[PDB]
Amino acid sequence: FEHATTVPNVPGIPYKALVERAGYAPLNLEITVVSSELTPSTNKEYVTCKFHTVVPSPQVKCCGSLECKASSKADYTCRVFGGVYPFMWGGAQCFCDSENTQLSEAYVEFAPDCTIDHAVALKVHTAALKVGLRIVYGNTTARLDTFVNGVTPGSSRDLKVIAGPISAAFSPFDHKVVIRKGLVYNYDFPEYGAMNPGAFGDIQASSLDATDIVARTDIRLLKPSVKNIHVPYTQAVSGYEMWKNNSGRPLQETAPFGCKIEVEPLRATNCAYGHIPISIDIPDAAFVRSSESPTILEVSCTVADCIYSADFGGSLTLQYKANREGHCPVHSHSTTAVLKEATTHVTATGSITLHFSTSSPQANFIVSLCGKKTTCNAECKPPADHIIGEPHKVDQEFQAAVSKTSWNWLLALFGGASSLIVVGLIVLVCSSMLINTR
Amino acid sequence: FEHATTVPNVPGIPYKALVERAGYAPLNLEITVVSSELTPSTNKEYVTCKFHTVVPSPQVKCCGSLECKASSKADYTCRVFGGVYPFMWGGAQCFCDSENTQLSEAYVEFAPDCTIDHAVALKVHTAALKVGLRIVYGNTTARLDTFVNGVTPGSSRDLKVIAGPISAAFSPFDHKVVIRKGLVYNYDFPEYGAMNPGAFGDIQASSLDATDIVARTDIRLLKPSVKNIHVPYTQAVSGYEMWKNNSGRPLQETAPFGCKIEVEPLRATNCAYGHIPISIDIPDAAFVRSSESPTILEVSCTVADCIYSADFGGSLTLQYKANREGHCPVHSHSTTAVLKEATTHVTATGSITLHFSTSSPQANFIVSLCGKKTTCNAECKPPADHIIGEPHKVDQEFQAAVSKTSWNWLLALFGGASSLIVVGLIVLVCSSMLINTR
Ligand SMILES: *[C@@H]1O[C@H](CO)[C@@H](O)[C@H](O)[C@H]1NC(C)=O
Ligand SMILES: *[C@@H]1O[C@H](CO)[C@@H](O)[C@H](O)[C@H]1NC(C)=O
Repeated sequence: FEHATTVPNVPGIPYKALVERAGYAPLNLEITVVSSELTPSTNKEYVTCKFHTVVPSPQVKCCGSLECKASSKADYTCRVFGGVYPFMWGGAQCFCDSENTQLSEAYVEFAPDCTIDHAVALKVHTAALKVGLRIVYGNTTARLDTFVNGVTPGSSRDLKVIAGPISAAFSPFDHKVVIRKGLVYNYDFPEYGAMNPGAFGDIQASSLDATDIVARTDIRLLKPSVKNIHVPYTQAVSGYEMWKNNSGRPLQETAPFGCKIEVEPLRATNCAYGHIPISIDIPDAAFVRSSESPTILEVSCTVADCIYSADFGGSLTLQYKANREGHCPVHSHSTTAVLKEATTHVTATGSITLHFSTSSPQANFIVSLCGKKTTCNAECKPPADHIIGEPHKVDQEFQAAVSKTSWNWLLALFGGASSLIVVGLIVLVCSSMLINTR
Repeated sequence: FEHATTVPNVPGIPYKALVERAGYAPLNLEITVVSSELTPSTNKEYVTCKFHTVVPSPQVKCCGSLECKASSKADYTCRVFGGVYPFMWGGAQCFCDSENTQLSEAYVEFAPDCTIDHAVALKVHTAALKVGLRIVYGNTTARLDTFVNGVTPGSSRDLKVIAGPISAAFSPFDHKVVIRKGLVYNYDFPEYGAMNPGAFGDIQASSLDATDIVARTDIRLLKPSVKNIHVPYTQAVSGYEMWKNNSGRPLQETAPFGCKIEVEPLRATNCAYGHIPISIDIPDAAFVRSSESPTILEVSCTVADCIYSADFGGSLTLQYKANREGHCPVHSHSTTAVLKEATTHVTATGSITLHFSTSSPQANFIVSLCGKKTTCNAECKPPADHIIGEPHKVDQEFQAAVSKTSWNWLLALFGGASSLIVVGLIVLVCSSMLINTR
């Protein structure tokens, strides 16, 4: 049989339900969302890391001429200079009365440390959510893991179970992101082929070990200015360390709902938000006919004591009369309250307690023992402790915090002035007629 | 200097422009979009291809019992059968008075041909356009290739040139696509992990040579029914050949604007649609002062004959007086008409012809020889031939097909009834006063 139900997106929050079929005892169904797995689609754009300038041996043409030539190396620079003043420990490298000239050039390349200090700029889209569900029926536990989509049931025992789509779409990830040393940072990285000195991603490459590179970081050559042969180079500070210094806090400290983000899939997990509708198919053989089910008689409830606690602290008791030994389930069709155990033994005239929780102080509701129903009411008090991180609000508040006494007082407050005005008008018209008599 | 201009998205359509700077002769600028390259971002989802069922040797337990066991193989099936009737050329394989039983099982695997018959399902997004521009200035040709974005100028001579963004976004590709044997097909492939017998992508795999596979194609075992040992298997027809038979026409025959689609990048090229704004930076040294530019005097135009042809078939002539020898550019600031050659020699009293085209039959406009301007008018006739595929409408029609004679007739048609009614009212009030005299 197939049953439909909506569940909150949250871990460690079992949800209990029942299936009604004529001649079959209502079957307890427990559903647990073990964890969440939001995996988006992303594409590798480029990589960046601290670079190193190249300072190759300059070219010296003595007492003659020469011309500059470009080079395919990324961020390359070249420039000639006449009237050079070459000196070295060995002395004047060559000789002519200041006629000689020298060509200098430089370029950049990623340093060896980059191999492990690389930071990759990622473009992401189409967040996809994966949900793992564990379902208990007839004290039998089955499992499945399915994409949140409502069109691809998973495989578990060759059982087709579907979930979603989500009520709302949530994704902490933004279109542009960066990954560095296992830390993910939300930032609008410059597009590939865009070089801006003193900025993130100044050096860009298709792959870490790509021979072809493109970069621009405003390198300007300086004229020789000293005795010896030297190439003074002026360049802006590397942008990688710049972004490192003031990169801001990591996404791990900014993700809403406490998403637990992992890097190797670049995906979130254990993050709770939204609702999920699901349809569960259960084999008919799993069901049990009511003929063999225990029969109960003259059952009653009693709230020994309840507390309006965030955690599961509510208690209840039931007393029953029966004729057959065995087990029956227990349920509460009121969403405001949730039980703890689904089934229990049954004796001829036994009475058993129950643990439960509620989201309202007016503990009035209907609970079913085995197949039969029964009303049960009480009032609960706020707790002394008022800060706890354990599961809370298994059912969200439904403006039911208002008390029965509050309803009685509000009813006694509003007055029936409409009846007063109606009676006044009626007597007024009657008197008007009586005086039209004259 | 920097100049801004908008160009249509189309190949083989040179666009001519001028830059105005005081004391500098206007510099002809020719811009050509050599080709287009629309490259989107896509992710590999899975692969599919014709499969082959596995028919392994069945298990036979003689005169005893046995139990079925599942197998991790994709789309696996298993089933036992008692009271088997085993026979073979060698005869009754084993002996017991019908007590023996046999277990049969089967699964599926991609056939060797699949290695080259594989079809990959692709998910695509964020179409990105790449434009190659060739720019001629001062009879010097330079090139660049830039992403359509307006934030990443390209590198050519270390020159920064920017283009786009597009006026409108166009992409023949859809969210879901498939690629097979170099043919791209637009189809909503079933999501990974969704098996539907008798449909496209029945067999799915992360990679072509992935040991782990998932599939379901409704295999049911049949009981032994003959003398010999045999395993009758019933299964639905393979979905790959099914989609092949009625896959529909390829995208190559459906892409708007005649996009030329290539598979190895899964990208379109040579596809024309939309407008592109661009900014071109030109070095100051490229400009030439008006002092050295040839000086012209008393220039005049003459339309020898024009034809309202789709192709470049318009002709013109100019006669000029000058004092200096050299070259000057020629331009037309009227968008409705486009010239063919940008510059020409200049003599003291020479006269030269010109080839051009127009998008309106009213060939009235202003054209500039060297620096000076001049008005020039004529009328053009439709051509005898009225089907040609060569470049047409270098400038789109601007509701200027209306003729001067049509304007004269329309002006002579509309009448000044407003003046008539005003005069009638004035004389009416005058007469009313005259009669109020009595
Ligand atoms: C599940 O509950 C039924 C109900 O009495 C019981 O008969 C059965 O033995 C239980 N199964 C297990 C595994 O405890
Ligand atoms: C470009 O045109 C100018 C204008 O007269 C001329 O001086 C120059 O030689 C031309 N350049 C080439 C390469 O023809």
